[PDB]
Amino acid sequence: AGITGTWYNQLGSTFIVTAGADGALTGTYESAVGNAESRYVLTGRYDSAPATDGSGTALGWTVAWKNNYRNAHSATTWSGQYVGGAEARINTQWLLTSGTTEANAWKSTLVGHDTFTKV
Amino acid sequence: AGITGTWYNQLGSTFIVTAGADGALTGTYESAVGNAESRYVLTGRYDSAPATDGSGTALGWTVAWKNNYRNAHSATTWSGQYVGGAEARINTQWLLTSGTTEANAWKSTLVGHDTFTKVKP
Amino acid sequence: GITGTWYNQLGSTFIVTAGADGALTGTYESNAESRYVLTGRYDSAPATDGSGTALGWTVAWKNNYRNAHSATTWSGQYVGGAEARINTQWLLTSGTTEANAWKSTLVGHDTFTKVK
Amino acid sequence: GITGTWYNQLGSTFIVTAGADGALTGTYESAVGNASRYVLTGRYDSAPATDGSGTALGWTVAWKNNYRNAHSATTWSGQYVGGAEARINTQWLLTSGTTEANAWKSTLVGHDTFTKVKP
Repeated sequence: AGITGTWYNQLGSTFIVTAGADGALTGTYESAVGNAESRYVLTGRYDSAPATDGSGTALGWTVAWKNNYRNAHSATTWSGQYVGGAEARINTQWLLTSGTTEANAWKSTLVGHDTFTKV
Repeated sequence: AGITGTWYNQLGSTFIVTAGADGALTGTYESAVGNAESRYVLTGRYDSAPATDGSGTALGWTVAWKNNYRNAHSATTWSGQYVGGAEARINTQWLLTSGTTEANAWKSTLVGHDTFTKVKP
Repeated sequence: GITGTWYNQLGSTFIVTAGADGALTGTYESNAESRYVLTGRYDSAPATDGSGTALGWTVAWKNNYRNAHSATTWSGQYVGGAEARINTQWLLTSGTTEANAWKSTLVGHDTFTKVK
Repeated sequence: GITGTWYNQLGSTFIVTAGADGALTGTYESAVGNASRYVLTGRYDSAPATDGSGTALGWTVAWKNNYRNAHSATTWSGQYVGGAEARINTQWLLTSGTTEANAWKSTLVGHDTFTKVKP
């Protein structure tokens, strides 16, 4: 599958993921420094039988920004595709929703994009 | 009362979820739309210690659209918050990315919004 | 069917003229201090098979009184009939430094109706 | 500033004029999709902050001209960042006209970055 291992985004974040035989993604999302206070559980899913026509492999995962040290009362989901090869990539778009009151719900969700590489 | 239970979105999809003590979301999703049949595995995360100021509970989950029956070569993530009340609700926005070639990647991702209630609309 | 006054789910008012050349022009009120210019485009020759009419518009949140240094775009479709609607999703980008650009853009949805 | 000819990462051409009143006007030529030139209109912050922040802006293209009509429209929302290599960084939504039953799949999302040099 080529997904299991450590990936790095464009802004100094790191995630270590295991892609299970059944389609499970499990691992940890952290900062470049990697101190315990920056590490969070991740969990998601991927297509364990992708097409063989040159298409990427669809996948997604979630991090809720609570660990044993802090809690931002928020969660990010990344949705994207893995592309293999010597320059392997995971290309994603993300949604970051914070817990808000109803009056503030209109501004609860940020959107962006992350590109992950193995180096 | 809480996240654990059976939920339905505005189109009649069925979201059966368990919120574990450790922050884990597990369960199954059955889609009323798209290249989908029967139940699919979901996993996700939620804030197990939300704020006490009246804010909702942040969460998210993923379905890869492969099961024993079909494989759409795609995955949806829902990102949102649970809001408790007399009519409990989970308000989400979602991204649905298909596996594509590089030339087609620009059109790989749909976006929308789903609202879930424990009462079927 | 697009020209006129529209109201979203949260008390904003959208006053628009749909011109023959595909232009959308008008004002968005989120009174004078709360009124902002809007411009956009719409499909002036939509299908007649039950499909909606695609459209989009932008408001930059500056007027003669205030400036939030931000802009919202709404992308969606007009649906005519007895309960006509404009169903949209939106992106709100603020001007930021590069270090804060990752959190520059909010996303959401607005539904507009011809009655409050 | 914003006025000029820009190119996205896929080779589309964005010819824009930023007027004194906050107006954006011009033409867009897409290197992608069911698309020659199309009219665009939008708005920008004509008095940005003076603290190093970018200039917020957005614009719309309806994909109808004298030669094709895709029954769809794209909005780009983003900010202009000046400097040695000026750049406009955007996220976009592309909505097609659909029936109600197909409305759930009416909107595509992505991100475009524009420079004054072709990719």
